[PDB]
Amino acid sequence: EYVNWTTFKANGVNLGGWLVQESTIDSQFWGTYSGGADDEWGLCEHLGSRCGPVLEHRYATYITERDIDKLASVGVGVLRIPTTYAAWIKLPGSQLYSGNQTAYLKQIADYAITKYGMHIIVDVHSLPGGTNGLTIGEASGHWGWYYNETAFDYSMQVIDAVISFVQNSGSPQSYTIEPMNEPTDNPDMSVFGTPAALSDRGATWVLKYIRAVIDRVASVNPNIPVMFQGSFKPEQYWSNQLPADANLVFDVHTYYFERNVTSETLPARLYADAQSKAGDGKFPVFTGEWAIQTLYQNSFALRERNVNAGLDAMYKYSQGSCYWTAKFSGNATVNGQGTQADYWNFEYFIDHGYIDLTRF
Ligand SMILES: *[C@@H]1O[C@H](CO)[C@@H](O)[C@H](O)[C@H]1NC(C)=O
Ligand SMILES: *[C@@H]1O[C@H](CO)[C@@H](O)[C@H](O)[C@H]1NC(C)=O
Ligand SMILES: *[C@@H]1O[C@H](CO)[C@@H](O)[C@H](O)[C@H]1NC(C)=O
Ligand SMILES: *[C@@H]1O[C@H](CO)[C@@H](O)[C@H](O)[C@H]1NC(C)=O
Ligand SMILES: *[C@@H]1O[C@H](CO)[C@@H](O)[C@H](O)[C@H]1NC(C)=O
Repeated sequence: EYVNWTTFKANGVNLGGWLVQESTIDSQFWGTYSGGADDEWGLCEHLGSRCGPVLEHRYATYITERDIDKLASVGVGVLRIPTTYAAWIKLPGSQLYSGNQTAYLKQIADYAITKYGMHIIVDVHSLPGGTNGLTIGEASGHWGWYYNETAFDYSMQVIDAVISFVQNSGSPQSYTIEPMNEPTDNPDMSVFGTPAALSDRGATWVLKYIRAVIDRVASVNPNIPVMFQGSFKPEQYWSNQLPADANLVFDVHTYYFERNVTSETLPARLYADAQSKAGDGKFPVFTGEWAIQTLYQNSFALRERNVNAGLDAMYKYSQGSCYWTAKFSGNATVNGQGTQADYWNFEYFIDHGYIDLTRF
């Protein structure tokens, strides 16, 4: 059956650091191969002709079917899989690597679908020209996507390629298409993650894009849902700019590592945030990214209580959540106990008995 996000709910993880590279998720990989760069773009340019071979090895090893087995053993029902635009098109001028990403995407997705019945969110994290000035949007310092007709044309070709992948998957009812991630045009980094990170001028271009995508997907298969990561606005900001019959679910992201909160007081914040992001009911809401690290006083002991309290909150007020991220080994210190790898690594929660998603 095709998924209807006004009734469907699921709990799962992101597969971060696998087909999109980021410095924080694997400290050992980034130290060895980045050459000092802070984005995937610069890591790849630094490696030159060796970029492909290195990344192809990572695609084959960082996430495998054994990792999927471990996720299923606790009842994970949804995988959010970030990809770069370079997995889908070969953009002239780009320093991101265009290789066999979709071959690994299919092997892993087919397995999670066939063996365990999981749903797959295919996330196009970056778009040609850059959507947010950050590595995840294309490259550090790139905001060239906005108002750029050439970049717009290439972006729709990206979506055409995702549509075909879903249509020829053998199970198109298993996929949700997410055509962008965290678009922002505000250069002040202290306002990232907040509504002011996207101007109204930039929002008109985002709306142009998301309506073009809604129409293009529906023209091929009106049953494939579209997931709109509407930057850091509330769903109510977008809901009256879109026809009610769009097959549309909103993806909101909720983090706490730069907010004045402690591990002790985190559950109150998790419940408040899920309540305020529940939306107006014209379209449903999914919490596609979250994590339990707080800015202050991080506590090993409270990890089990806090991750389970987040799962509770996002399932009660919304359609569920995907943790960031499945596997994480970055060793940056945090305030209080430990490093980020003690709080962003979903595998540790599974391995130490914190997770039983069948209780929902
Ligand atoms: C999803 O369910 C809602 C509520 O019944 C309905 O209005 C909507 O048309 C359904 N989606 C599709 C694609 O039929
Ligand atoms: C973090 O991990 C990297 C990779 O193993 C290592 O080179 C570095 O020394 C570590 N940093 C700290 C502060 O432990
Ligand atoms: C990518 O996949 C194709 C199709 O199997 C294969 O022929 C090619 O050698 C692969 N390239 C790399 C770099 O693995
Ligand atoms: C427009 O987008 C293209 C495609 O990525 C990019 O190469 C170019 O630099 C962009 N132009 C501007 C002015 O940002
Ligand atoms: C964070 O909050 C605590 C109490 O909630 C307050 O004492 C502290 O000053 C705040 N931090 C900053 C930087 O204002």
